[PDB]
Amino acid sequence: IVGGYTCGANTVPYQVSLNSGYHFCGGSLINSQWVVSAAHCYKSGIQVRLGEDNINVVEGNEQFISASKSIVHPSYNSNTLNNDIMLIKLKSAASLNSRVASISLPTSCASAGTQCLISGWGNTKSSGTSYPDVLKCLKAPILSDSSCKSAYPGQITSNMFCAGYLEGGKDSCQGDSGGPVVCSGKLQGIVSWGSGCAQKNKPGVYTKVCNYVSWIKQTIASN
Ligand SMILES: NC(=[NH2+])c1ccsc1
Ligand SMILES: [Ca+2]
Repeated sequence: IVGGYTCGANTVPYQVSLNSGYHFCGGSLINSQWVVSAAHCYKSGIQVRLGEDNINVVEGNEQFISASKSIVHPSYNSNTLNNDIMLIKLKSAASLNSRVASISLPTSCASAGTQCLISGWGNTKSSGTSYPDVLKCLKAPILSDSSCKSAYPGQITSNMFCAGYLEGGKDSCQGDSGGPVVCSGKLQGIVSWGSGCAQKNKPGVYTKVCNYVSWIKQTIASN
């Protein structure tokens, strides 16, 4: 997260870290058995880390649970990042508490201008590299589809939306992928891609979760 702030320990209790020897992506807990992330975060051997604040220090509220299965969206296109969503099942159910909590799925899509909370452990610099140990947060509005498509001509599908600031300076970034965009208490986005980070006229691009609710519900009910 570039241009954000330190969230505070466990203030984003649905935020998970995906670990394969190291943190590599975020995700969102949607019930005690299932996490939503980005398809481009897929790999085998994922451990889900819940209740994290400092990802380099055991602080006492963590749960570390191996994935038993991953399901990449059937229409995921790795070239274009269309349908950049996957589901991860936990080998054992998480123990839900105030610091490890699920986030509700949308009952409809969110409007342009709605303010959202974006979070993760990704790079905090727009030029150069600095990774935080603690979770970072950014408040950012959903942008109009025209401003999104103008920024990324030929690259935006109806399964993507933009959020952030056209002036630059505030954005998600590498290492935040797969993590949440929460608006009005619902998981409306997944950190997906962008051009650099926090660059002018290049806002972040997010998977449009509201298009996937039926797929999510049916997939988790059958797996
Ligand atoms: N600029 C962004 N929002 C971004 C997200 C993942 S990699 C870059
Ligand atoms: Ca920790």
